[PDB]
Amino acid sequence: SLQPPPQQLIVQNKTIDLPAVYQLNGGEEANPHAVKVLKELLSGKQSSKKGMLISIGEKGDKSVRKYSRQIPDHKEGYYLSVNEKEIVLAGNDERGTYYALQTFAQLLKDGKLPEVEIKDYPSVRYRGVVEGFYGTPWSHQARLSQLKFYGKNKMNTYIYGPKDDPYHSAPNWRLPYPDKEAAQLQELVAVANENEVDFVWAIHPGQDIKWNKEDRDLLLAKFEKMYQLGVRSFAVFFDDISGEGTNPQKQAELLNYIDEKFAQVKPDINQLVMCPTEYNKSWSNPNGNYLTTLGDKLNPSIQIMWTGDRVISDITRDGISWINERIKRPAYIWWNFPVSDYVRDHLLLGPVYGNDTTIAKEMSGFVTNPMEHAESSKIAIYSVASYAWNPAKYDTWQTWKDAIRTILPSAAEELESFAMHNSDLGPNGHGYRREESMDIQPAAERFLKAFKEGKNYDKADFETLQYTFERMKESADILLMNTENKPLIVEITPWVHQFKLTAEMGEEVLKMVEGRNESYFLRKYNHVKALQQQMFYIDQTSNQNPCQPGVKTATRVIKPLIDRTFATVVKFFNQKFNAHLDATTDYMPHKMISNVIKNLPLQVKANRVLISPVVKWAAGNSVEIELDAIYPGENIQINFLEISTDGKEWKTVDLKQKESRLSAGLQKAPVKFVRFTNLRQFVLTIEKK
Ligand SMILES: *CCC(=O)Nc1nc(OCC)c2ccccc2n1
Ligand SMILES: [Ca+2]
Repeated sequence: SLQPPPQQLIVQNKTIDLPAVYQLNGGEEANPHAVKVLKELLSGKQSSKKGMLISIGEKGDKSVRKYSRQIPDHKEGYYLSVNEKEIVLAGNDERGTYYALQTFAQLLKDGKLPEVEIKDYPSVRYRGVVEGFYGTPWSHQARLSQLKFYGKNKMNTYIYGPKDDPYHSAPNWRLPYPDKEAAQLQELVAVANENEVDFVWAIHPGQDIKWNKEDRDLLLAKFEKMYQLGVRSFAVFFDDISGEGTNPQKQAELLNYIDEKFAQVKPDINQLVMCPTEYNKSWSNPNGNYLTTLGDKLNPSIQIMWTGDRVISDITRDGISWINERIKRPAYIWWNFPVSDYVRDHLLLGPVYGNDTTIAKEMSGFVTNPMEHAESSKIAIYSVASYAWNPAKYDTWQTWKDAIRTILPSAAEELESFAMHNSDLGPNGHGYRREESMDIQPAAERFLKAFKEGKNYDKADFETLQYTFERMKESADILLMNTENKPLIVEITPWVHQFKLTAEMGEEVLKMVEGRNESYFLRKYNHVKALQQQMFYIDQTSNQNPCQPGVKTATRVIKPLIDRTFATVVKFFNQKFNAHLDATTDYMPHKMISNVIKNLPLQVKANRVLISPVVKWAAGNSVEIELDAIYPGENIQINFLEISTDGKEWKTVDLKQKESRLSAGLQKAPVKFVRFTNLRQFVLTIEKK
């Protein structure tokens, strides 16, 4: 599967050997980055004045003069030909030549090539990745790896804008990078250039920019320092800010000044891009002219970015028509997937889909905002590269599989098994979801209805569930030990552990359903309870980020199936044997009781213990939380109060107020019980770890 698939391809059912003796024409006149690829591929073979002719060059070079009519007249276009007589690798321009060699490399298998003729070019002018997320920015080693990946997949754009880089954003955007970081950035630029990628350095100054001479000049001096490090494309982002920096006329004037005084004065600046403050339809003022002001005032060579109809959105024909009318140019898409920076407890390893495949002419560019997990994001990146190059031939499912096979050839089926059940976001404030576990969902839902009611489930369905859990454990164990992509495995490991425990829990729960005798059932029950505790421990000790800590996996179908089946089989057991087994599905070491609320589960997040968010609260009614030990208390925050260490001797804590927010410091007071007498928020913070 050539990826991206070329615009035009004609294959014969005929094969030639990569020639043992070859005559190279154009080695000194073609793109040296393409020539390097070709020479690596011909490493074994003999350069002669006789032997099979291989011609490499750009249109205008002597080497490819015979083939000038076959070369597409498109930016980054190429013509590739292999037949028994000769090989031709001819770009319309130097990057096109490089791209011809990336296609050529995929054609070559077991020292053999198909007889083929290809004419190829990208449908979208700028294709790539915006490292534009909140969280731990990609490591330098991760970035190196990404740039090589981009060249292989014909992505020509890498926009550097990690929100947590203080020399990119708040507070130190005005300052030059310190020496260590500057040398790293210089190396990234060099490697980008070697992989035919434009390194676009972005700046995000808007939260405290002053519309005065001093800050204008400081921005330009920072761009100049980045130009000294080799940067030749630049962006200015005004997303996710408030205040004076949101002014569109001033934004447009700044970008125009950058254009006039910098981008028009250097010999070799390529992209100049801005991200607006109103960067999706839902954030656009209905009766405001923010977007029309940018559209009319911004110099027409300057690109304008757009995330779609919402912050997290798929791009439609109606949506892109809507923006294009107002900005007076084709939008440069900023696609917010697989970015997980608002659902940091989930990996998003599913296919890329949802974007209209007929709107290439309506977009200037398409870049993906990835996860902070760089290797894991390659699944989606590979897919976006395929989409943006040839959207008319974009096959979501086959591209997903191809990506996985590319990224982890040694354990591709195991990675697919894992990714199939790690693709949904769970519930979130952006409303954005993806499909997950679709294949087993029918068997899961049939089984669970039959089970709940008074019905024999289908043996096949039970077996499909067993098969799934068995395969999950195989995939987890194989992935954990895989050393072909060690950085990938480091990223996903906490989720792999959680996924394996999920599968184990599933297996034990099905053994509870198979219901042979009382003492066996209880053994399975006790084992499930232990596995629940293990899953709680992973959740509290892994991926303890400040936003959405912990580790969730197989959340759409699998975990709900297991949890519902467990609750049901425990209910039946209690009914049948007059027992009182606990039917709770998530382990929770702390306890809460209430007359009101009563069945809202407690959560533990970092050093917070909280009740899960109209409630009718009678007089003298109370909520009581018992912790599992005595801890020093930090504070209590409540949004519509006593503490103790033994439950008997109490002490009152007076809440302060500002709007609906109630709060009180506890000054390290020992706390085991918290009681309120007479909910968007109920959170105790303790001293932990
Ligand atoms: C958990 C991290 C988080 O919420 N990050 C975040 N930060 C900012 O502000 C940058 C200082 C932000 C602004 C607007 C929208 C979302 C945001 N998320
Ligand atoms: Ca040339």
